[PDB]
Amino acid sequence: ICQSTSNHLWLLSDILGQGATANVFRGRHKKTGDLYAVKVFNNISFLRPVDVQMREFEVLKKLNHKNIVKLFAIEEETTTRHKVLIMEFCPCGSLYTVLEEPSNAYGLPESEFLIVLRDVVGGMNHLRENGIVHRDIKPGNIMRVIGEDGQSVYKLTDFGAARELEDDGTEEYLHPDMYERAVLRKDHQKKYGATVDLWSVGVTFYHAATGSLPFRPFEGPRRNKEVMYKIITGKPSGAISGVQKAENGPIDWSGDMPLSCSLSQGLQALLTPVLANILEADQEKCWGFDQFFAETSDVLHRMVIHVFSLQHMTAHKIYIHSYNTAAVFHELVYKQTKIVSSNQELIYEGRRLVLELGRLAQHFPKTTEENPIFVTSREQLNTVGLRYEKISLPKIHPRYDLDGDASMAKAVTGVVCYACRTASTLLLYQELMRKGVRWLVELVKDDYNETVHKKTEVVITLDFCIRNIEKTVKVYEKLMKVNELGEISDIHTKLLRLSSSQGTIESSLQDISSRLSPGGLLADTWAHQEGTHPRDRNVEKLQVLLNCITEIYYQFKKDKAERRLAYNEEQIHKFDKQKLYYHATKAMSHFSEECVRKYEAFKDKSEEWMRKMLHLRKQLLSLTNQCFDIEEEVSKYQDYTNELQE
Amino acid sequence: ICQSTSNHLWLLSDILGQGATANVFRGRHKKTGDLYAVKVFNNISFLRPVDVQMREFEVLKKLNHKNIVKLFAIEEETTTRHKVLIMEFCPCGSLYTVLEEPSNAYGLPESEFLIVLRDVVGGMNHLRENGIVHRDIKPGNIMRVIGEDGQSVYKLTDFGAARELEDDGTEEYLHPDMYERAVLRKDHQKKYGATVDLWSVGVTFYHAATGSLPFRPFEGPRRNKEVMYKIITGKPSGAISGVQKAENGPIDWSGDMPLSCSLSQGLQALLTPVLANILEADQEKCWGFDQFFAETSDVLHRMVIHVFSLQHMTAHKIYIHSYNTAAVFHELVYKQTKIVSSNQELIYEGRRLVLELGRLAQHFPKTTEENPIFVTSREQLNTVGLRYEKISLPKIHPRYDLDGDASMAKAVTGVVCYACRTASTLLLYQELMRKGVRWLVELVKDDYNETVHKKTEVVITLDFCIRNIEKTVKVYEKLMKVNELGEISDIHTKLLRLSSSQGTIESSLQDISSRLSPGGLLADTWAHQEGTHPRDRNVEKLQVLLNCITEIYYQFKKDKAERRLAYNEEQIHKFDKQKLYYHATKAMSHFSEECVRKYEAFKDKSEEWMRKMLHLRKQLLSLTNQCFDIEEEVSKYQDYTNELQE
Ligand SMILES: O=C(NCCCNc1nc(Nc2cccc(NC(=O)N3CCCC3)c2)ncc1I)c1cccs1
Ligand SMILES: O=C(NCCCNc1nc(Nc2cccc(NC(=O)N3CCCC3)c2)ncc1I)c1cccs1
Repeated sequence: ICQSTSNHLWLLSDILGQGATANVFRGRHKKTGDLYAVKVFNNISFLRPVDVQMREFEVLKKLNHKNIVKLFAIEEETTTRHKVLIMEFCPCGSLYTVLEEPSNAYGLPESEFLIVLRDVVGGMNHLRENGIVHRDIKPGNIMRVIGEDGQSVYKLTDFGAARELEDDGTEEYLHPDMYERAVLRKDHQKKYGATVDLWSVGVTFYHAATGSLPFRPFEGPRRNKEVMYKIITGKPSGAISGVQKAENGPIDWSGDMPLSCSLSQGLQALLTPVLANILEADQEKCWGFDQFFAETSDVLHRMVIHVFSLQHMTAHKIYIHSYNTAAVFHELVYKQTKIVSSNQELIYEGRRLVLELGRLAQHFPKTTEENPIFVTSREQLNTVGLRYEKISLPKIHPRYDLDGDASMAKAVTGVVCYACRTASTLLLYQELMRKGVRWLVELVKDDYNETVHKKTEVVITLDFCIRNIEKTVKVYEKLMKVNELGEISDIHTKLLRLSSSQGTIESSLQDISSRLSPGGLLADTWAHQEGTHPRDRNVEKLQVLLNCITEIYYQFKKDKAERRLAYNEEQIHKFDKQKLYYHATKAMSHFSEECVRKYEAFKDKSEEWMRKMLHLRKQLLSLTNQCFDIEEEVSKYQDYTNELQE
Repeated sequence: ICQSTSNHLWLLSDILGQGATANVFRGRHKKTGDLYAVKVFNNISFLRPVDVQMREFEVLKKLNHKNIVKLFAIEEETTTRHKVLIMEFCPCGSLYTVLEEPSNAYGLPESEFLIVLRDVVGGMNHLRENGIVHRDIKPGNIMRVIGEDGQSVYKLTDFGAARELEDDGTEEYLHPDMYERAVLRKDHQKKYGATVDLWSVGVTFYHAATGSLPFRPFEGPRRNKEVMYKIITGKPSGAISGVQKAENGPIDWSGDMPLSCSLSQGLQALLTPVLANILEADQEKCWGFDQFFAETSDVLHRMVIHVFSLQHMTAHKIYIHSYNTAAVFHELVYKQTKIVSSNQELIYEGRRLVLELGRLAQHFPKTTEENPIFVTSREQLNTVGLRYEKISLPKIHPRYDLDGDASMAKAVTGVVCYACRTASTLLLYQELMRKGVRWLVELVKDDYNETVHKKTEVVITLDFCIRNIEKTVKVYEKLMKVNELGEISDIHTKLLRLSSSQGTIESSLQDISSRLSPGGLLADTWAHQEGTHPRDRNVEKLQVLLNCITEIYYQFKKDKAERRLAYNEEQIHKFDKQKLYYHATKAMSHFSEECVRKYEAFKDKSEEWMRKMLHLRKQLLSLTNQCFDIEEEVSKYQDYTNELQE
């Protein structure tokens, strides 16, 4: 069973999109065999001239742009005559298809979210500048295409079909108040048009960022309308999300992102205010489109520099502009870590880092997330570590229900996947911790060696001075025998008084030099015993279990679609259900007993090591300052005044 | 290409109804081959439980009633699974299909309109009493079925599908003001629900009564919305229809029916007020449903008595209740004809008619429209005749356009058909006029004969009286010779004075008896020379021409559906177009020069005859009263006093 045109051909079985106004099928150009999406209008929309066809064709083909699905043609069906739209086929699906993946159950990965933001905002931009104001922007109509470079590109669709065929040929039979409802309708094209798009886009962005809707009531929005109404109409400015727990009561109120959202703190700091200003239900303080575009563009233009706070054990993505100086950079690092500029000490690839007070970000060293700018303070702070949400497995209902079981397996797969991500991140913090510690130790040893250089550099001076006055006085009171003998003796005595202090400094320096050996207390051997290693393979164990669970889930999706099963298929379904329970339970057990425990052990020992290290650092600095004071003092007696002679 | 269930089977080619939510096909029960209409839902409406199915099934099958299309089943499609509705097939089509006939271009025939009213109101009644309030009632969903007795029965459909799938899964993405539009929506279930139905029904009734919408703007309602809005929202109480002529400007205002509407004056008098109260746009004065039902039921329960005003030459349908007396009857006849009760003189089947002051309408004589109660006054009135609308042929545009030509032929066929109806009615008025005149003459002759009977009855009395006093006096003055001789002579003289008057009356009676012969002025020979006769066959000539025109019109409909033609087919189309011009022109020419002219001639001569007849009638009455006075006078001298004797 197939339909066709003069150029294209498609099967009815191969549906892609479904709407009570038109259908989307995947068909081919029969001259080339190329895949295209065809929009066959569900009849009705005819006995209408072909010049509206050509004008709308010209204005829709003018919409030839990235982030917008390309329109190829408007053709007639062979037998049924009704019009079809030849447009670009997006094989990967839409944004909704992506968000339905359990790996994205708690929001998209950060890079992908940046991609989504960029492409959607671009599409809106090109749409508004061409006269078209979108009304409904949702993940359902945000298509996805894999670019030549590998990374995805999102395209807006379903915008030209602004056909008003709803109402309730009832035009010449409706009460004047239905016309008044139509008046209440046409008051949206005033200013309630280019700003509602902002609302829907805000909701879409929250859904993509967190993996869940911003405003949730009982069990679902459509499943409980009357409360949803007040939830939406009630929220004040600054608010982001309002969630209703329990089976009734009020709500919970947040102007921040959910804990389960893994978007970096910086991007989140850039994303919260725009969402708050975009989800407002009045005039002025709802943000006009232009400023929203300037804002989003501002965010999307910034480059990212990865830094790692080694005192809090926390990773950071700083969103700096491509022209901003190092000052604002330090202010951002402070803003996320609460360590102020002059306290910030930086390390890159085993060596120190110093930023000129006006160095641009273009010329900054290139950092991945596994090779960042390690940062530390000079004072004593507390370790913070990863802040995730302790999500627990959903109760796997002992029953038999294909739909419910499919949904259940979806939820479980999502949770276990989140556990996998969290485990990986914990391992990352651990590894970066080890690397940064090794580097920091080997970087303190440098300051030690330099200090010793300075010290001996002054000790040869003391030596030559004392030796010199000894010589000169010896030859003086040998040649002239008598004399002043009691005058220079004080210079000698105070030089010795300096040499003693030098000895003390030598001793203490020896002490710290012993503590930076192996064996001693300030070695990095706790980092080899505590925590989890790559060779432990915990992440890939969780990955195996997650693979089993995922397979079972896909299977339950397939079973759900089949509506009901054969005898054996049913028994297999049950078996695999309990098997899924065991897999998930084992995975979570291994995540808690093996991945988190040792993580926190490593963490605590890292804090207790950080204290000692910082302490010894301060001691070293003190001794260095002492050496400098000695050098300052000895620089006097190099040239002194002798008595005037006749 | 066919779809099927376990019990039914249908073709996609065999469509009946089309809607962007579900489709109606004509299919069969494959066990019996019986025709049924199947409503295959246009997908979308699924992944929804089967208990809503069974409950809605139970509440929709509870709607088993006449004037409502029967619901037979709810079944699954074989392959596509989606639900279909097995319901009664109405082969004749809907009310819209009926109104699209050119014969009903200017409103339905009266009996059929009464049928429509009855059935629609009944359907609404059974619907409201069962919880369902219809929102959209239009000719499009008022199906038609031919009953066993031959006359049509109308059934309401499309009421259970109150599915709210319009809005613009955009629930969790809409701005709060769209929800506020939904609030502006759910304020219709308050009282704006059981009263909007009344509006739509009013519009439907006007459309069925007149053959055109009550509120028309430029070229069309949907073709000009912004004006239609003010046309509807502007009309005051009492108004019925507002039509906008020209290409702009204000409007025309009517609280009455169009001239082209052939609904009888009585039914119209019963129909205008209900429509006015049903097309109001506010609260109290919009009529609650109960009083509307009582009103419509009141109208539908009345019987019809056909009377024919012979002085105005106008037919009338009196809508009397089946229990009302003759008094209210006379008041209705007066109300339509402006002749008051005591002036009304009635004739049935060649004889007089007298109604007791409290005679019920059940026992009234049975009258068709070709055998009515002829009515007349005693005073002198003017003939009115048929009041139709002089509709002219639309300009047949010299061009080539299948759609426009089809529409044109439709209009032309409508006009010519109206001309046919009008011609037939004129012939009817003429024939009833002839019959009633013949009867009235032969009914005056009766009064003449009766008058003569009375007259001679008194003349034998005068004769015997005069003869008697002659005898008695003769024998008196023979036997006694002398005497009083001068006393009785005055009685004799006055008796003779009466006999003279008797002679005069005899003479005048002779005169009127000559005027009721053939030859004389008051014979019915003008009615044989003037006007048009059945043997003239003018109606069937118009019918032949109309047949040609109708054939051409159907052909143009078929050609329109084919979108474009072959060479020869095109040339034939043109030929037949001009042929249609000639047919229509000839028909209208024959209607004017032959049917209307002679009609008005007959009419005028009928007036001029009515004057003379009424005059002679008054003369006859006067002479009768004279005869009665004479009888009263002579009744004295039958017994008189003689002198007292010793
Ligand atoms: O525009 C619409 N729909 C947008 C998508 C349908 N059309 C297109 N589909 C594809 N490829 C594709 C591949 C795999 C899966 C899918 N389907 C989805 O991802 N879905 C289904 C709805 C929710 C998410 C699509 N390419 C281009 C287009 I254009 C409309 C639907 C109904 C009226 S308009
Ligand atoms: O209910 C609907 N439609 C009402 C009618 C369609 N359904 C039925 N049709 C028939 N027989 C029949 C025979 C000849 C012609 C027609 N068609 C018409 O007369 N039309 C087309 C629309 C305007 C007037 C129907 N019997 C029973 C039914 I149920 C709906 C349409 C779309 C969604 S619901």
